Amino acid sequence: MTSIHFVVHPLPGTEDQLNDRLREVSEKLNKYNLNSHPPLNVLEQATIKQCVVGPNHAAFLLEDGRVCRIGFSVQPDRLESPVSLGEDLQWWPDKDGTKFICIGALYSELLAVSSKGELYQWKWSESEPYRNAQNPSLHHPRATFLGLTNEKIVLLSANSIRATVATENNKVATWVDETLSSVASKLEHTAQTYSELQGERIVSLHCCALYTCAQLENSLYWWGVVPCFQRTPKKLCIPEKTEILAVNVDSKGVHAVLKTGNWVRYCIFDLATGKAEQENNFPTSSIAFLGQNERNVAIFTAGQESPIILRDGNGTIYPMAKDCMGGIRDPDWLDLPPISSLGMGVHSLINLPANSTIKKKAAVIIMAVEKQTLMQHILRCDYEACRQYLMNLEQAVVLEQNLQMLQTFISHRCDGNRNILHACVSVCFPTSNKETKEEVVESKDRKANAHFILKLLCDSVVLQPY
Repeated sequence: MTSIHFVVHPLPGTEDQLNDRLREVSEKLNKYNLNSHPPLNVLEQATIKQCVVGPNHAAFLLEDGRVCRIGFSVQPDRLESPVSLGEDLQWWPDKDGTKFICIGALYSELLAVSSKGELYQWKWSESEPYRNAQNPSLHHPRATFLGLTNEKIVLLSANSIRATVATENNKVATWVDETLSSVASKLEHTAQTYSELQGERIVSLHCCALYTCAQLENSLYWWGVVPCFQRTPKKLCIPEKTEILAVNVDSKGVHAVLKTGNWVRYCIFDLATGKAEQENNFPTSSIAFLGQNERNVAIFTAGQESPIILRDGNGTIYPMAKDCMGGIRDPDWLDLPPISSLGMGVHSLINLPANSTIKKKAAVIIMAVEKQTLMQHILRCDYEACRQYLMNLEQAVVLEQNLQMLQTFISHRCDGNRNILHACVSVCFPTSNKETKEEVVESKDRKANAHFILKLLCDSVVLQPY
């Protein structure tokens, strides 16, 4: 099971401010252990594939094919939880019984792609998605113009202003928000398979207001207005025999994570030279960043002007900050379970009084945080809860039941690739010389309980083989 948490951050801001938002959040999971609000409790047992923010609504795609959306409000308590939701959640008016494969967003409307490859339009102000009474498979009024009424869509990327798709037939197509229709005549293009993209499949798409990049099986290509029209896809100067782990875009250019044999480096690419304008090594081990499943690597970003969230091969938020040379600071750990999926979006704050210290913009971030129940008891120093869990896991071993639950717990990680015993040890750390001079859980009991927990874990027949 997972839990959904909401985070808000003014823009522009800083990486360590953001890390402190995550830190602030990370406290609550181990101090309050509060019950989740009803409106989204239905999603705790659900599996979430993708999460997104439109200008006034969140929306979620489930692995079971269902989609839903919900309007949101920022709490004045941090216009100064920072977020409050309505109790009315809207499930997709699926009168066809057709499941969805991915979703995306534009300023006027939600976007969705069905498993049939059909394109759906649903304006945020509408109670139902668009349907053509004269064409039951046409769920987007401009799909005819794009040729997409006869082309199965298989990938989408869309952020406020621009939307780009790949068809199963490798044809690219691109459209823009309705308010841009007066300039769209020079920005949009129908379903076309560019010769520069022939020879590789589009593996993912990275859209923004000015341009889109396509990530292909062994190369990167991009087109649109430069960060002035790159009219046809342009190849980037990718080094040979290298594997590309993830990619994303902003007004600054392209950001991507490159492997090279056992090495990993973080890279900013410039579309003018087509080469990397900066590379940095990480201060940690590279293998630690690659984790247990490399495919988990990502680079979530808010959009334009954005904060960044790297993710490791286990699902950790990697706690980046620049150093004062412009390299990478050591990882200022955050003590978090892995994030199964994460939504981001940019929100206007013109709703504020004009005197405000918080700026006219913030990011809204939506986190499907995973529930590591026994890891939380260790971190909470709840000695009795840890003991009870071990007693139940002991019964589980004797009864030969929920054995996968035990293996899953043993395989749990939080950030920095710390297993349970690293978590115990970190908890046992001293915090002041006043404590040694003198020599929610109180600090005195915190150390005592942590040491008793460490001893208990070292003693338990549950853990002995591990």
